[PDB]
Amino acid sequence: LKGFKEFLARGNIVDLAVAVVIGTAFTALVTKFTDSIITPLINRIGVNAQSDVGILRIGIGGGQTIDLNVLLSAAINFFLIAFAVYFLVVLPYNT
Amino acid sequence: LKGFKEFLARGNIVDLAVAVVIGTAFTALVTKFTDSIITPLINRIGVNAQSDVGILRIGIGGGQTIDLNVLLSAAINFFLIAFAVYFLVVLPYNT
Amino acid sequence: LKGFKEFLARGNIVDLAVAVVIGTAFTALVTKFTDSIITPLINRIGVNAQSDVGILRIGIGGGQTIDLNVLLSAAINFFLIAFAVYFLVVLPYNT
Amino acid sequence: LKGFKEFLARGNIVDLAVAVVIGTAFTALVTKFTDSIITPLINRIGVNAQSDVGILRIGIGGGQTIDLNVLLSAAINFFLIAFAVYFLVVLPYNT
Amino acid sequence: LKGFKEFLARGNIVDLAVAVVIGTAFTALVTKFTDSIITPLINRIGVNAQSDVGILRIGIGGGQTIDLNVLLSAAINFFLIAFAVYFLVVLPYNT
Repeated sequence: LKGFKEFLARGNIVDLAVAVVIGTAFTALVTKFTDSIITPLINRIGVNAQSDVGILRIGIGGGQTIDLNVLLSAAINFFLIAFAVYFLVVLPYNT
Repeated sequence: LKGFKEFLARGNIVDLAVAVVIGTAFTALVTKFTDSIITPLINRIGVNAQSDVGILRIGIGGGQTIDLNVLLSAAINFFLIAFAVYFLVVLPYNT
Repeated sequence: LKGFKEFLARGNIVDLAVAVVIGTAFTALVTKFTDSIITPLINRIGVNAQSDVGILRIGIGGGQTIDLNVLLSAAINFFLIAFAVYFLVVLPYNT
Repeated sequence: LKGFKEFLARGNIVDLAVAVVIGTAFTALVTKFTDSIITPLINRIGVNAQSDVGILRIGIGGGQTIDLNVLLSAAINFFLIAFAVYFLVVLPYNT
Repeated sequence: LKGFKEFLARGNIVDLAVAVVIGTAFTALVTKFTDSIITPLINRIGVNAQSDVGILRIGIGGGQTIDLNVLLSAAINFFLIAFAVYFLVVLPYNT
């Protein structure tokens, strides 16, 4: 048990490994928040995806989509991350 | 060996590259748990996702889901990462 | 709320853990900017991927694709991340 | 070329970015080893996840699987990243 | 306007968050080159999916797979992450 446990507490490895444990975790509470709740409110939009033809010589030549409104949800991803975390850092810490 | 091994041991490229190797590995364990186990208990819930009528100008007109309960399985994703790391990594360090 | 929200703010666990909240959340606005808008414009290219005849022991032995231009949309992926990170973040900081 | 190739050698960007270039790169060799070689021996466990009768008010009424295979595979996702980083990076460094 | 683009620039976040921007985007370009130029050549090899038998008592029991050269589709990006970075980022820096 010595090799793994006692090397843990040193230096910046505990400041960081658990910190990218916070970067991926919280931004999933809040991204999967965007894209499950809101991106369907952004999938009711639909006006996008003006038809496109790409004739692949391997035979995919019916049509394609140039679909824009998930870019609209890509800001719903970033902003509400940057809203769910912007509230919690400013209130107890930034002051 | 010289170009790689010698410039292996330096600086933060270990405390910081290996530390985003603890981030993914521990949060590819516990997140892959959250949806292996809990989300289909939350997907047993199901009563979510009242339909969302989005008529694409490309021609998909059946229907869409404003699909909630994987959001509920994202709080399950942020919370239960923050407890499995609160005991293995925090209880023998913070104490 | 005490042991949690006040161990919140000490050291590099705020600067680093949310900089990867900014690592994933910022690029997702601009990566998905390049994949909903551009990669479909790069699906109009379509030329690349002359077939590959490759069998498996399961048995898939019809045809493969040796497909390039998403390499040519992965490059559009790295570049505009660099442009969008250079404008809102670096242009007010490099000054 | 001066704004790019002289702001790079400053501070910790080289030690920190190339690091998360190491972080994701290395576990991309190890987590996929987990899930390509082993996770499908873990789907050879087979008997997991007795059907989960979940009533959706919206249209799915046949069954739900809650597969513990991929949790036990996530245990193969965190244990096996630990060995690959301990042998190539730590044995000549911890010594 | 102010509190955003002026608290933006302080400390290491314009390093760190843009440095993990470097960790997200660079590995993605080299890995999709690895996934699009190369997967074809690698799915021509067919080392993957050696037939296996895993009895789901929940009803997938026809034939299974144990993917071996998806391990071989992964080594190609980890090393090429370590090869594409060495020419663009390292050779004018290590000098």
